[PDB]
Amino acid sequence: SAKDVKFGADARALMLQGVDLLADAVAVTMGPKGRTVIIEQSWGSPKVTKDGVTVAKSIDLKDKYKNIGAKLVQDVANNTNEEAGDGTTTATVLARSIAKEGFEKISKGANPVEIRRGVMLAVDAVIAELKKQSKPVTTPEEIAQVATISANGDKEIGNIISDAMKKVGRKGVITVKDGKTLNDELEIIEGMKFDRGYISPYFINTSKGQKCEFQDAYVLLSEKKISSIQSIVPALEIANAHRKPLVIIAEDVDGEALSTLVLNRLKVGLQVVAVKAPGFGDNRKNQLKDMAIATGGAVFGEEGLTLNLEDVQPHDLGKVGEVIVTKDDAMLLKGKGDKAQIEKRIQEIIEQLDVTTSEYEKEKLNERLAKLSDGVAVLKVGGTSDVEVNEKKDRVTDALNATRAAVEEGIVLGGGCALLRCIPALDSLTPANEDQKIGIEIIKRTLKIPAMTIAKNAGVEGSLIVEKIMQSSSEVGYDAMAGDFVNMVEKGIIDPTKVVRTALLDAAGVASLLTTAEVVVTEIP
Amino acid sequence: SAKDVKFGADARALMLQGVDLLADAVAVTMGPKGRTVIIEQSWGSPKVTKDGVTVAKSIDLKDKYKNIGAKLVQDVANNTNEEAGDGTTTATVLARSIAKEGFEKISKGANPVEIRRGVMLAVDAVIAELKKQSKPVTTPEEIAQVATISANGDKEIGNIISDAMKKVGRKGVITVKDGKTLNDELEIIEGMKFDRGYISPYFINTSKGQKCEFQDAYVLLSEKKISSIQSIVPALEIANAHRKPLVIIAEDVDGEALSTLVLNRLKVGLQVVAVKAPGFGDNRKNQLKDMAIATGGAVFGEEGLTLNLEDVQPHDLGKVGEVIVTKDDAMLLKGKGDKAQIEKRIQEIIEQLDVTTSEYEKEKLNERLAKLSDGVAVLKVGGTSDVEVNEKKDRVTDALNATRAAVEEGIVLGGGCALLRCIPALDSLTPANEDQKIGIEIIKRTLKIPAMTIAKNAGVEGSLIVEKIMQSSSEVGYDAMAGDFVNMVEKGIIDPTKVVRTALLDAAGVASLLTTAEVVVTEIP
Amino acid sequence: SAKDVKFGADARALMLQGVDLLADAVAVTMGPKGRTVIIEQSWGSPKVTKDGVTVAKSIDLKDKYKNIGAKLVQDVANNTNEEAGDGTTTATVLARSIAKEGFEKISKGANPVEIRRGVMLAVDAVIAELKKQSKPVTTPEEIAQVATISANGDKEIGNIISDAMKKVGRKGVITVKDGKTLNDELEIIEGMKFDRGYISPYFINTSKGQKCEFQDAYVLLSEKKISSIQSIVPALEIANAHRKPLVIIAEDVDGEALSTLVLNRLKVGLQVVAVKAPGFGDNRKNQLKDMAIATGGAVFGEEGLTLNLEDVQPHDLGKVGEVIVTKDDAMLLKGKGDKAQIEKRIQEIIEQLDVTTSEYEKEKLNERLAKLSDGVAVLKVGGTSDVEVNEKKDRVTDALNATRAAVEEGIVLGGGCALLRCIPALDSLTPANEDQKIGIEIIKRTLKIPAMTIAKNAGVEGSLIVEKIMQSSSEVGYDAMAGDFVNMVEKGIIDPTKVVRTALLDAAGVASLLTTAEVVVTEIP
Repeated sequence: SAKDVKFGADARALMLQGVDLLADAVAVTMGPKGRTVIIEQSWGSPKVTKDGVTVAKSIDLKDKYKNIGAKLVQDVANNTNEEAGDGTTTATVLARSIAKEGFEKISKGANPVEIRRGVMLAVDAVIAELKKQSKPVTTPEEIAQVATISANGDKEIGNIISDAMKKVGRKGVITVKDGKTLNDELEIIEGMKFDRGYISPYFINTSKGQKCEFQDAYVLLSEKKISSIQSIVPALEIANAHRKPLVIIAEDVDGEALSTLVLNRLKVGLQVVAVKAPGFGDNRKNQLKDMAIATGGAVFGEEGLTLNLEDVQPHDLGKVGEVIVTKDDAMLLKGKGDKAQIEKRIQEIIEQLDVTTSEYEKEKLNERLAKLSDGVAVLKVGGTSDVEVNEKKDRVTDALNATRAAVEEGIVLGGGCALLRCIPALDSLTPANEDQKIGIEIIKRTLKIPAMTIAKNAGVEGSLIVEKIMQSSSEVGYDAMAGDFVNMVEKGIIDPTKVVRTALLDAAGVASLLTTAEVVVTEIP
Repeated sequence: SAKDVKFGADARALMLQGVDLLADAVAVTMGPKGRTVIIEQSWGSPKVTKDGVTVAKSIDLKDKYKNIGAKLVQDVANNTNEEAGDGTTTATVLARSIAKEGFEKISKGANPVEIRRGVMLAVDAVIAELKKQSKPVTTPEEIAQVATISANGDKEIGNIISDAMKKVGRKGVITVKDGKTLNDELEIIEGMKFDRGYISPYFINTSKGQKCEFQDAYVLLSEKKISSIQSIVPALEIANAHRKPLVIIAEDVDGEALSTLVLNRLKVGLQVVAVKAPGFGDNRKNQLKDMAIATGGAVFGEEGLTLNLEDVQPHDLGKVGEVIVTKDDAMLLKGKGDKAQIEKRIQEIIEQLDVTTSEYEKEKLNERLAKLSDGVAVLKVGGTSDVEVNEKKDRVTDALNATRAAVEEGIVLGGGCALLRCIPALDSLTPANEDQKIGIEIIKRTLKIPAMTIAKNAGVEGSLIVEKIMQSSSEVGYDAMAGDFVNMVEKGIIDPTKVVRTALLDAAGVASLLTTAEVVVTEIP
Repeated sequence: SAKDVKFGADARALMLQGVDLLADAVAVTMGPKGRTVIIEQSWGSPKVTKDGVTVAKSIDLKDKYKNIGAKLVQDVANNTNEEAGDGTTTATVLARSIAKEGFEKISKGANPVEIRRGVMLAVDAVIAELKKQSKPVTTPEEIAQVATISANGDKEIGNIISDAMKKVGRKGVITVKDGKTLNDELEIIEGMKFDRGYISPYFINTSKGQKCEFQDAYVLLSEKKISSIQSIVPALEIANAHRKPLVIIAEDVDGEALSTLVLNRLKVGLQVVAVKAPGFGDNRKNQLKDMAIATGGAVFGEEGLTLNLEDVQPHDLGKVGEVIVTKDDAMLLKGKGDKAQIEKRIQEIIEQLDVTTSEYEKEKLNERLAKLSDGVAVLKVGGTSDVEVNEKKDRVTDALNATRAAVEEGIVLGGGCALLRCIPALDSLTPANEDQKIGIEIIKRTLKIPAMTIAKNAGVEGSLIVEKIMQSSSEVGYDAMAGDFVNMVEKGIIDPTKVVRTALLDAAGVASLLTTAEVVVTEIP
């Protein structure tokens, strides 16, 4: 198709006008004093939301250059940083600020490459200082405190979260379930969670949950790749005859088999899902064998054992309690099989760990062992009514994700004051040229933007607030909920340092991309 | 359809405005300091690329004359020069420069034919000087050094590349495969590669690979041409019975048979590919016999032996380990058959080489022998994860192609300084008329364009850099990565001379075409 | 449909504006220094061509009057003169020049019919002088020289061409074939070529060849016309049983039978073609009998012998080696049957020639005898690679056609100098009125136009070149390849007189038509 091509600033400026709107659409929905946005629904009543991620995912500009600039910011900000609600908003606002400053300085006649180098130097120095000043959370008391803080002060949520972390471990797997009671409880069961999400984006069992859900599902495991490979119908024979659903784990599925399964799920909606293998090579084979033993099945590789997908049998396949599949993550719960076989496999893994000496091999064997010997914690969140347990479950999931992010890398002052404590680290850096100095100045100016934005959302003048925070000590910041200079860490206004670091990294990357792009090609309307 | 016809400069000028955009779309993306280009995608997020070939293949102008000028540059530049990423970019930029200078000189009253004569004289002189100054690479340590240089300084990639080129030979066949391990390894197997690509451009099996992939496939060989010839269904009978795929090799396939196969591939996607024959006449018959012996099959020519496509049998056809098909190239790996038969065929080829005396016949028998006695090297590139092994495989393929191009025609200073050393050769040339002198001047001016463009991408002023390189010695050039005048050859900034020569040839050809065209006819909108 | 009608010059001028473009599109592609034309292909890369016939066949104007003028020139120029590449270009350029001069003189108040009479008188005088000036080609040395000259100095092509001509005859039948070897060879086989082309324009077996090709095909012959006559399916029964193709020769095929065969050709593409009978009446019957005896079949006329198309049998029809069908020409090779029957028929034809005395009857019997007693020469052109043998075959065909045209009517100076030697013959002609004198002047001015055009393509000033040629002797002209006044006949710059005469005749005819037309009626848009 015919294309229109724009060079130099005449393109970048256009792209900039496409991000400002997005920034202005999301900059207002950050901080505890976040305002509201009215999303228009073509079919029903307008939605009222105060979530940055939803607002960012909602808008879509009209002009091609503005649209591609907005999409460039959206994709990276939402995908790379998605754990926390402010994680994406901070990324978008910071990226807009850095891009605007860089474009304004470039228009004077500075070198874009040296400006980008100075920006990256300043960002690296800021991140180093942030890693230095990030205090860790490593005690059950501290874990409980951070869980309560991240749960808006709910004591029981923090208590059960800390209990789960203590029972399973910081490296353990925790999920939530409907309690069907008046008091949330904790359970530990046999589980198998790996980091391979669904292969079919259209494969979503639960429309509301953004997730795939099945229970008491049989499982087929084959080392060989089953992409575009037919004759899976024999499995579907018992999948329909026996009411239980089925999960197929392969190297990959694509082509004929994927098209047939996706069409049957779209039209008929049969209950068979498929995903990829967790490991690599011999590690993948061993992990598949471990999973088959944990489920009572067997790997259907043609090598060695004589077993293929051509014929299936009820006791040949494995039995698991329930299968959950989502983005980047999938899990099986309450597997079956011979428990003596489980003990033998665990002892074999233990002896392999003993005999092995390589660090990588020891780590892989440790992961394979801890997948089975350790269990999965399910948080049966309960309450009087379903519409109440749903909100409680959402709050529990939010608190659990926030506390896991906090324990992974530590905590820092919340409310946008985390970055305001890294400005002093910019004096140490020395620039080779003037353009790198200008990049340092740009990052120094943009470090204070989230605090100004939170203050503006709260209504107080941003400049006075940031000046007071900078001139004061390094322990107190500004609380917008109470609107005063308070001791953040004791008052319970903190954020995980992983979120802040990832937001700064994403903003720096996208700003560099938008300030170094030279040619934009867009399809003609 | 109604046509609009433009004569003289009023057409050429239009055509010129077509190429300038293309040049400006690719001139930025050359050099180690290459900027980025944002390709609009109608379905997803915009693509960010710094590859010259992709950017050139992306754009498509709207006006008919500009579009056809851009397509004229695109087709030749991409097709004739495709080995290296900078080859096509250099071709396009040089072609634009020469065409612009030629049009400007022609507009003042010069003779286009006597201008093109001078341009071609200067280009031939420059290429002669380049061939003179091209230092060769013919030692294993030199091959290792050039492989490491072309792999951005990766020592192990260079080591394994040199090991392959030593265990198979400089003129041998090397491919890459997934290692499924933590260390890249080398293997030598029985192979059969010939220079006939796929007959069906819509026969791309692996969508991501731009290639046709099959494993453990039977093979049918027939001397007679099987275009528009039905009754290939009997082969499809066992192709459906035995899940193995099948490859047909004929004189050509076209008409009814091609249409049936292409519709079955588009809709049903059966695993039967077809390709042409490698040889010619007696050579074709002997090569088909050699391939059948290497696979255990037989040529299905009706002459002599009584065998046709009407009836097939499982042991009548040959068996090969894997079939790889791509553009201009195809190969079969791990063939089968009687090894004593292979020995007898090799001995008969040796005796034919002994008895024969003609140079062409001796060369043909040498090629036929080396296609069987020698093996194919597969580089099992491995790593921790699928993405890591994919990126490593891409890097290995890039390094292998670059080092093969280097060994084929030597190496020369990279960074666009290769052509800057050929300007002195333009003093020897003497023009018969003034127009040939003006052509000499045009080529002299355009020789310094790639270096100026690389400097401009790096940000430094082009004129100062090229003047410094011209006035300095003949051993040092400009490094954009470090941004200083350094000794290129030991610093590891080199390019194969084949790429530079092909780029100059293509640019000269397309520039002559665009500066000598008189009538342009384009369909009415 | 509603029609717009234009009278007088207001129409002719419009038509003229539609031929100038065509002339300007083809005038640049003539002479050895022919420039290039960029045809726009709606589906792929633009085509670069330097063929006058292709450019003329490409363009198509938009305005109705201009379009019909261009089509008027195109149809006559291409259809009546298509043997040589310059044969059509010279026709179009000369026709445009004569039409323009005639219209300009008519606008002043001249009488169109007397102007046309003067133009025709001048053209006839020029053609008579040209036929006087022609040098015959009637010796094998001259045949070899002209074959080498027409093959751009290729010695082996000329040698094999002369061998074919002197082995078969001056008016013998020669075709080309793929040699499948490194050396072109000559073969003589039994053949039957007649001057009846394919009946169905859509019937084109070889898409690339502009020809119909079949091998080892049976043949049906019937004296009675088989237009719109069904029950030809009995022949198709064995045409499907035996994979051999089939050719029908009848009086004509039209209506139901033609429609059925053509729809099966586009849809199913069965290998049965049909053509018209060669002769007329008694001659047609005798020629069909000769063809049947040469193929072993029989004519299916119901008179006398009892045989019809209702039932067919394998030995009832004739067997021939291969059937070639093209425009205006069809031919069979390697017929079968009783060789003693062939001898008896030849002796019967000899005795009929002996007894007969009429000149026309003797000529017809001589043609019928020489069809069978003489053979057909096939030139197996060969080479290393298919893309090489294709170009070699094209060059061989071009040289063969050029040398046959040269031997048919002699040769004359090439490079457009042939017509410049006929200007002196215009002094002998005396016009009755002033308008015929003006027509003489018009033809005198237009005789020099091809020389001006060739010089302009070469870039040298046309007027100086033509003045030098006119003032010099009658043996030397201007060579554009070397750009100097050289002795054409020895240097090898000649063209057949047939091409020049036909081009002049066609140009005169079309110019008279475009300068005498009074009313133009064109459908409303």
